[PDB]
Amino acid sequence: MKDDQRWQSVLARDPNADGEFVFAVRTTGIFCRPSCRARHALRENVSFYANASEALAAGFRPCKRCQPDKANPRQHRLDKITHACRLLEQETPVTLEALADQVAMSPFHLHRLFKATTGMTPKAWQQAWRAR
DNA sequence: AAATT
DNA sequence: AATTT
DNA sequence: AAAGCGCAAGAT
DNA sequence: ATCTTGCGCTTT
Ligand SMILES: [Zn+2]
Repeated sequence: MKDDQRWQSVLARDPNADGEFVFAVRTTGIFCRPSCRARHALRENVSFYANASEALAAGFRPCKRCQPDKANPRQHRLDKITHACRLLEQETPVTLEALADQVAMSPFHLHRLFKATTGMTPKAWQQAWRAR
């Protein structure tokens, strides 16, 4: 596709576009993912690169808000829950804090993601395991 | 606070 | 220096 | 004592 | 502007 279509993805801050490409702003020398929450730049200052690597190669450093140099969190986050599920499969109660420490996530994110991935809270999951 | 104007 | 997210 | 929950407050 | 954390209160 052309860059104008890519541009519309950016103005739309469309997450579906993340990974597909990365845009760079010559006035800042920073590159971001299409869904970056940062105010947008003027079209004339933007350019696109198929991926971070190429961006770096071109002298642009990653944005500190969208971390466009790291791959899609998707899997990473999924790996987090799975591990938490296993740590909860024991009679002795595990607090969200001890759990968060273990999977290395702010208790807020862990709790939100867990209920999002499993469908219940870490607490319930441990109770369910005990149950059956 | 960090990006962009 | 001021705006914008 | 810890989980949950809505909202103020802090951070990016 | 948008998202995360801290708080006080009720429920587990
Ligand atoms: Zn960014």
